[PDB]
Formats: sequence, structure tokens, C-alpha cells
Amino acid sequence: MLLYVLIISNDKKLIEEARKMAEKANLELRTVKTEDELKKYLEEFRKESQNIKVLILVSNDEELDKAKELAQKMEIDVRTRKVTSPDEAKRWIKEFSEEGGSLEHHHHHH
Repeated sequence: MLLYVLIISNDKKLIEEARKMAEKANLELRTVKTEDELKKYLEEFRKESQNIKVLILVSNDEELDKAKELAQKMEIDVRTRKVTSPDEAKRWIKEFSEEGGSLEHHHHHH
């Protein structure tokens, strides 16, 4: 199973602490810069949509809604969460990683 993380924030350190968790878990994290970027990664995720799960961390409620709107229309499974503090995002990446995509989480690191 493929596991991707999309981060939307203006704080460069929040991006680092988010990456730190992803790197420890060996998850594929992408930095979202615009509505086009968010869309762009989703259009790419349409490739391996067979076995993919995406986690999205947004700074604002607008970013939250816009992300899920693009995903719904293109039938992509994304987990939209809102965070202003790095520790919050660190939790979401933690829980999203520990499950290993599915209950039968087998040894996998990308």
C-alpha cells in the first residue's frame, strides 16, 4: 500500500517537524504551495489510486475545504486535518503511519 502526506503551511519549521515524522516513518511527503499544487499531487495520485492513502495537513479551514473538494470530485481518499502547531501535525502523521494503511500492516519502508 502507498502512503502519501500533503502539507499546507507558511511556517517553514512546521514543515520540518512534519517532515521529521514522515522521514522516521519513511512516508512520501509533498509540500503544497497553491491550489494547483494540491490538485497537481492528486492528479498524480490518480495513477496508483488502486492502493493509495493520503494524509493532508492544512493551516486554515479554507485550505481544509478546498483540498477535500478536489479529492471528492476525482474520487481520491484523503484525510484532511487542520493544524497550526507542528506537534499536532506530528500526531496525525504518527497515527496515519502506525496503522500501516490497513489492519494487516506488513513490513514496508519506501
